[PDB]
Amino acid sequence: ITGTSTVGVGRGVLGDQKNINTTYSTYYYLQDNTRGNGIFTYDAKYRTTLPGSLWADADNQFFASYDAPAVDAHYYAGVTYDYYKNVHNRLSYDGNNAAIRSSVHYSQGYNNAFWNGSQMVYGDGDGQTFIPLSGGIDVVAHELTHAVTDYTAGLIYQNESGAINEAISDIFGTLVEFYANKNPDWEIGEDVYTPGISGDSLRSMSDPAKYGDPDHYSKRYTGTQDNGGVHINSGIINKAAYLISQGGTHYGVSVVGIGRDKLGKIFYRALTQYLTPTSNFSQLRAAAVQSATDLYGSTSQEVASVKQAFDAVGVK
Ligand SMILES: N[C@@H](CCCC[NH3+])C(=O)O
Ligand SMILES: [Ca+2]
Ligand SMILES: [Ca+2]
Ligand SMILES: [Ca+2]
Ligand SMILES: [Ca+2]
Ligand SMILES: [Kr]
Ligand SMILES: [Kr]
Ligand SMILES: [Kr]
Ligand SMILES: [Kr]
Ligand SMILES: [Kr]
Ligand SMILES: [Kr]
Ligand SMILES: [Kr]
Ligand SMILES: [Kr]
Ligand SMILES: [Zn+2]
Repeated sequence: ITGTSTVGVGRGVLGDQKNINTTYSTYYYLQDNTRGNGIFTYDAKYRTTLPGSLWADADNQFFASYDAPAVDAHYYAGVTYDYYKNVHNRLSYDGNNAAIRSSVHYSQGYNNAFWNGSQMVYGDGDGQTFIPLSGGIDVVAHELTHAVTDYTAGLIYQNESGAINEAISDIFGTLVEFYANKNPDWEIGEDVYTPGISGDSLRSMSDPAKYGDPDHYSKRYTGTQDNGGVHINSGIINKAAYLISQGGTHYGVSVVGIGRDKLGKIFYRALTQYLTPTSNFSQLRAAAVQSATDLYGSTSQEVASVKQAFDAVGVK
């Protein structure tokens, strides 16, 4: 909508207060004009017609419980935009500041979130498996990273290329969580998953096996459910990325950690310059090795650690 840029205030899903960029024209809208072509947040009103209505509020205060998922979808899309711009010189998901659109209150008791090819969509959860999923910054950034992948490598969402697609979203979802630096970790979705259970998450990058996901190529799922295991076999790549950053010894193979920033640079370069729609795990290893070589040199510690990490998870 055409209007003047304003700053509202509200509370997110977890009860934290934050300021949000809004737009005023009779109503205050969740329309952030400060980032690219805009960040826009919509109300799906418990239905599945998308995007729904651009979020309108009478007084620029967003403290109602119904407001909370919108506040966080809006705010964390902003954080994610800032991450890609400041850390990777990427302007929104298409690199040309495409508008970022999100819808909240999708369906009823919907225990998921997704990128639908055009926008982000967040369920409210059923209150037992999930609370509203935009409450997790790693979730928001995971979903927006699917948009980045779709505009860059274009990894096909099945089998090994799909597992890489998923892992890329977990990796950068996690790196955005560290960037915002509010109790960050190497777990996925812990802030919105099972409110009645402390200390768990949907997936773990540090130990995928904790939730039954493979941490080695020899343990890969080869069946047909979950598009050939895209959320399952992602654990193999998530573990490799974790090892590259943090180091460790895994099935007897020791990896020297090189830290999160370099992990991010190596994988962002692989994603945008080397991976293709059909890339498999072996081809990811090659892309990561060549990316690290480009950035740090063929005899660098960084290249050695990438190789160690993929060795550790049995890839090549
Ligand atoms: N996002 C993952 C986990 C969601 C679990 C929903 N109960 C998937 O779609 O497989
Ligand atoms: Ca209000
Ligand atoms: Ca956290
Ligand atoms: Ca996390
Ligand atoms: Ca929990
Ligand atoms: Kr703001
Ligand atoms: Kr944007
Ligand atoms: Kr949209
Ligand atoms: Kr982005
Ligand atoms: Kr996620
Ligand atoms: Kr939760
Ligand atoms: Kr497994
Ligand atoms: Kr795999
Ligand atoms: Zn995903």
